[PDB]
Amino acid sequence: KCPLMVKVLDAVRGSPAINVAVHVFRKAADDTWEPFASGKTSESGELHGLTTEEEFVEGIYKVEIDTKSYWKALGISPFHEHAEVVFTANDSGPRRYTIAALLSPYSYSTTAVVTNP
Amino acid sequence: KCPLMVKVLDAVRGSPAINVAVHVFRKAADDTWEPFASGKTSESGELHGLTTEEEFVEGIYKVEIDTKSYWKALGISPFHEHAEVVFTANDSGPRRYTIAALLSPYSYSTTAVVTN
Amino acid sequence: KCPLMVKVLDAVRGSPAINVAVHVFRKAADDTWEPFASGKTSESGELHGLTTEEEFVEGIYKVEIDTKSYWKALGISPFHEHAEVVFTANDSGPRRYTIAALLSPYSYSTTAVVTNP
Amino acid sequence: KCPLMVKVLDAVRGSPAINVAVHVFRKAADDTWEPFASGKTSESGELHGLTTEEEFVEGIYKVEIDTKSYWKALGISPFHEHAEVVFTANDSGPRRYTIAALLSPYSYSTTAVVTN
Ligand SMILES: COc1cc(/C=C/C(=O)/C=C(O)/C=C/c2ccc(O)c(OC)c2)ccc1O
Ligand SMILES: COc1cc(/C=C/C(=O)O)ccc1O
Ligand SMILES: COc1cc(/C=C\C(=O)O)ccc1O
Ligand SMILES: COc1cc(/C=C\C(=O)O)ccc1O
Ligand code: NA
Ligand code: NA
Repeated sequence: KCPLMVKVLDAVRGSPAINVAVHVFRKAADDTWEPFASGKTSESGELHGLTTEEEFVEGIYKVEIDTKSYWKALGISPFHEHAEVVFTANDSGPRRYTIAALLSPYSYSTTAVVTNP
Repeated sequence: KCPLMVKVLDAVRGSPAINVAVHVFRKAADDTWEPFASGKTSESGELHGLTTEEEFVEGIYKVEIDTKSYWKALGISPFHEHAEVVFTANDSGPRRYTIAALLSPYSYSTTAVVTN
Repeated sequence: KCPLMVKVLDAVRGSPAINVAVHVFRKAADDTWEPFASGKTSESGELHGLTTEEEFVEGIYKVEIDTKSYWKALGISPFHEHAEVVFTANDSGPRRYTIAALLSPYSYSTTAVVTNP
Repeated sequence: KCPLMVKVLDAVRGSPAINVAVHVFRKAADDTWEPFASGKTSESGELHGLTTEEEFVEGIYKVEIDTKSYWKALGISPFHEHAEVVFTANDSGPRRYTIAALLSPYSYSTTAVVTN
């Protein structure tokens, strides 16, 4: 909940994007993506509880949002396979990260809100 | 064609937004919006030929894009009455402005590309 | 708080946009913009308490965010005079509206989240 | 130049994002990313000539834009390592794709324009 949150919105319906799968990976020493955490957005479009302050160490993380399944379920054939962000976390000490994504069938926009606990 | 261009994209269909009405206004000394230029986007989502260098002086301009009519034509319920973009232009003299807009039914994004 | 909320984020700093002025207008019978409510975003980038369920009737509303003052205070000369959205509210009965804006010096993006109470 | 174009804009400076590195990969049968094409954006923020119709077959493609290096060159601390854009292309045969990206230090937006 605390250190990594994901929020997903639907720009076609003006709503949270509900029950969207989110997969988080962390780059290992051998430069491969290791599975780190995953979950589904709630009825508010939010995903909390992915990790903890102890587990969320320095690293390069990928957050991969399964936008394709979301659109397909609504009868839309979308462009992207997913929406993903890749970022270095906690380089200058622990921070809280909110990754927000705004979804359309042929477009997405993502931002990060980073705060110091 | 040169000093002020508008380009509109459709984020739902992954295409230019074609036949979108665009009106441009300039702020008058009494803070009312005076009609300045208008047009409809082409098949490429672009609208050129709005003004000339001589006519486009420093001032506050409003570009109003009729997004509601566009979505209604597609049978999609939209949130906004329109998308407008208000900016100060040609202080520091003439400049070249492209106002781009990316449209979704319940969201839009606009950016300005100001080049040479 | 309930029926109309505004949230503003800074895409340059990855932060809420704090202490941003927001002015709300409602179109009168004579097609003029009448002042409806105003406020400032908090340290979380949020503005609650603008109106109430009784006051927020059907109408065409404008939300005008003073982005120019925000950027100027940070030493940036931005493009826009403001970021504004214009929308019809409560056409099909009362709804809750969240207007979110994401700000950059030469760009902004706005979305609406509309829910049924 | 024809089937796959990339265009990158800078939302902070209101300009094309120039000299941005772009790498394109195609997903291999073993789910690894195989190098496909690359280049740097021009003075107009555009990158043409990546592939040809014959080479650009249906598959899953990744366009990876090195946004971090771009912001570092400007002395601005960025959030993302890069901006990547993953999509399935030429099922239903060849198509024309423009991948556009709008960059800020802590945000980006991408849209696809798929025309005739
Ligand atoms: C219109 O522009 C966009 C808006 C959004 C919405 C993002 C969103 O809801 C963000 C959030 O809900 C996160 C907000 C936030 C604000 C201040 C804080 O100090 C904080 O950490 C404690 C968190 C997402 C994508 C967009 O393109
Ligand atoms: C990808 O996000 C965006 C793209 C554009 C398109 C600009 C152009 O085609 O020149 C405009 C606004 C956006 O938010
Ligand atoms: C939605 O706005 C329009 C779009 C088009 C182009 C293609 C189409 O028919 O969708 C033509 C006229 C329109 O008014
Ligand atoms: C930030 O990336 C670049 C931008 C430019 C163009 C103009 C400038 O100097 O800012 C040139 C080389 C770069 O690597
Ligand atoms: Na460090
Ligand atoms: Na009604």
